[PDB]
Amino acid sequence: GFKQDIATLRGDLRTYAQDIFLAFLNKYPDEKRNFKNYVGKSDQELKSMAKFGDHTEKVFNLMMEVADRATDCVPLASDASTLVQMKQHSGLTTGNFEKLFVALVEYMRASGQSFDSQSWDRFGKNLVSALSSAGMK
Ligand code: HEM
Repeated sequence: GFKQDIATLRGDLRTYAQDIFLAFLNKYPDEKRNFKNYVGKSDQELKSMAKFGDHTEKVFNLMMEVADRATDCVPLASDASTLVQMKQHSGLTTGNFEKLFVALVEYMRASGQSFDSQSWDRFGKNLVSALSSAGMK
């Protein structure tokens, strides 16, 4: 289930983080605007850069922490507060996060692994809920 999916993702964090990030950017190329150092590069070019892996790994690790602390796929308000206060997400609306988890679920379902895609859907929705309640437009 959801908790084993955290263990599975964390088992190959750097790998999963990139392939999911790429799935997200390729599904929503309009989101790539937010990542100006990644514009104009293919999936392989990005993977070959050390900063791409470094950054995705950092993000995805925090995403797993938030998931691991979530109750029944409901993230802590104080974990949602952090993501809203982040000086990097300054812009960004709950739309962006919503889009992400669509790509995340779609990835898991296409993966072939026994991900509990439903729980990650439910987690993405409950986070998008917590983000607004934490002051995200
Ligand atoms: C759980 C979901 C998310 C987590 C945990 C998360 C986490 C983080 C973290 C930790 C950073 C800091 C990067 C660094 O210092 O290297 C960051 C930066 C950033 N995040 Fe997120 N993020 C999430 C969702 C999103 C979404 C949906 C977007 C929008 C598409 C986004 C866009 C960014 C951007 C633009 C930065 C700036 C990083 C940079 O330019 O170096 N994030 N994120």
